[PDB]
Amino acid sequence: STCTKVLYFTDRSLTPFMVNIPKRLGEVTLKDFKAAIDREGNHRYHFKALDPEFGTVKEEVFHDDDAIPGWEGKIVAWVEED
Amino acid sequence: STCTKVLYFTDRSLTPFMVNIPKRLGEVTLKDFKAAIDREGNHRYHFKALDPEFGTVKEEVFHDDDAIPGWEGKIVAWVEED
Amino acid sequence: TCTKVLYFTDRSLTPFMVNIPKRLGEVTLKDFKAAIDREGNHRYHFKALDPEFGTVKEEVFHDDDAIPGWEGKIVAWVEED
Amino acid sequence: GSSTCTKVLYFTDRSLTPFMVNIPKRLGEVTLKDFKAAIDREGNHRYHFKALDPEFGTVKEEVFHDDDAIPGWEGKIVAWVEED
Amino acid sequence: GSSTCTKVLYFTDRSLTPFMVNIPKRLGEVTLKDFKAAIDREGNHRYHFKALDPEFGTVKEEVFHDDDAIPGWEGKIVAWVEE
Amino acid sequence: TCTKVLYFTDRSLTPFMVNIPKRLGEVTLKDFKAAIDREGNHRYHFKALDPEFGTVKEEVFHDDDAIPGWEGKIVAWVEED
Amino acid sequence: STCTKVLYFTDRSLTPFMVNIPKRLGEVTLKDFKAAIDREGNHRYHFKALDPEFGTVKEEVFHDDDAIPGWEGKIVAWVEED
Repeated sequence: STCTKVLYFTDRSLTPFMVNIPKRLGEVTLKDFKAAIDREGNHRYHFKALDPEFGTVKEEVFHDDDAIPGWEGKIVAWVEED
Repeated sequence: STCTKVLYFTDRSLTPFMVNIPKRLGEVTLKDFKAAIDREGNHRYHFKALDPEFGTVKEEVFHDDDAIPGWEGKIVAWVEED
Repeated sequence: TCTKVLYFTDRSLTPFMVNIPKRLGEVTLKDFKAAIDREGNHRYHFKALDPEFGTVKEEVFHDDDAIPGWEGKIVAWVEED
Repeated sequence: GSSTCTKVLYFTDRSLTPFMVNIPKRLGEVTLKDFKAAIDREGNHRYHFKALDPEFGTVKEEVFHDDDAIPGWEGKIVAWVEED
Repeated sequence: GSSTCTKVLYFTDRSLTPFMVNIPKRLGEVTLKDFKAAIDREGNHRYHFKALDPEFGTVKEEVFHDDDAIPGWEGKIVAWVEE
Repeated sequence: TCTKVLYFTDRSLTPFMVNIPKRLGEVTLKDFKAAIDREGNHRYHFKALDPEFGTVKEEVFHDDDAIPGWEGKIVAWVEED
Repeated sequence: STCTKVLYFTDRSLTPFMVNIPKRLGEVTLKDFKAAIDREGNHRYHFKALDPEFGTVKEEVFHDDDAIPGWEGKIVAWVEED
């Protein structure tokens, strides 16, 4: 529980990918994520998140310094080429 | 041109493959495609297609007599074990 | 008893197969690295069956991390970088 | 590089070691026939080349016609030769 | 033609042209020891063989145990002998 | 209707050449052995053009086996096992 | 140093040959090599080389002027009749 399980989808494959990031769920920022998958160019990023009021939601994050929202102690993401 | 540029992904590499088929975009069928890269093993086939309504879509093709949908004069495909 | 390993490289197009003495649960990345004997700064991916998510290509980095199996065998991709 | 010739690195199912040759023509000039002629292939084969596709990025492109020009990757030609 | 012997083709770093020998045993019968004994290895090498895998297809399988049966490809044995 | 034989030996850096009255397809290992008339234990290799893999140094040991030719001739290497 | 150890294989013997060339590793050219083993001589020449890009590789050289790549202080070569 010192690390975070990351599952992400790419339009480059129909089978998802899974990596583990050193930092803990609350600690992980977009930059950490970007660095984690060694993305080729620049893209759009979405994350399965549990919004308190409106419920489950696919949240997009931009600034590398923003923390990634988790879903059940893990991070679920979609990577769109953009 | 008297040829269509084909880019396809396989589970056997994260780097895509590229071949050129003598037929033109509208002319190319699934059989042409199969013959082009896949005479032996049976797979599921998906193609990046521009749907005039809902935007980009990954269309699966079925009929051997059916035509392969193009995306920007090219064919982009995913080949899966199934 | 031992583990059947099938891996792909940017150097063959045709996969490689080796057998590691340790059993599926026992095999760590270091065991794998040592097994393939290539001098490299590589990335490693493995076909894995995650309880919650199902089929997935998992990347591993610690040498002391145990390699996930798929059907009592290990299926891997070795990238350059 | 560069300009008189082209560095060619190819893999064969016949060797676990890659091979390296240098072709007189420059990167843009080299055709498949030039390549074929270069490595004394004894039989029909399939040929793949590491190429940088503007849009879709890195890719292993197969070439068929002896006249078509071989795509380069960082000034070198990187190829795979299959017994097919 | 003949089927109680096995055609063996192997590559070495010692020649850019492959070698060919015939082993008295049949494809299923041939073990690594049989192979070693055959091409008269001088000591220690790594051995790879072109093999047809069930789900995985054509694959270069490495074998270690003398008593292991060498996998065939198209009724012959195709091998690489590394240092 | 005979066969030109060129062979190399570890006791001469100059190859040897003999002619065997049999024709290419007819010549066996025994014919070859007899031809060189050297009583001893040896390994024999022959330049051959295999229909499948092409140019190759094939080893033979069944005396009753036909020697593979290379362009209407026989090219051989003689060692000591 | 003062001279380079050369080991070469021929279709003339299943046994390799060894000669020593006066020049040093970096200095030795193909012409030097040809001259060294009484290049009849116009054949194909290959050399075990340590390429920093792709590691161990059998490099072919064919102009008399080009300098022979070494492998661990020595030269390892294959001479084919071509």
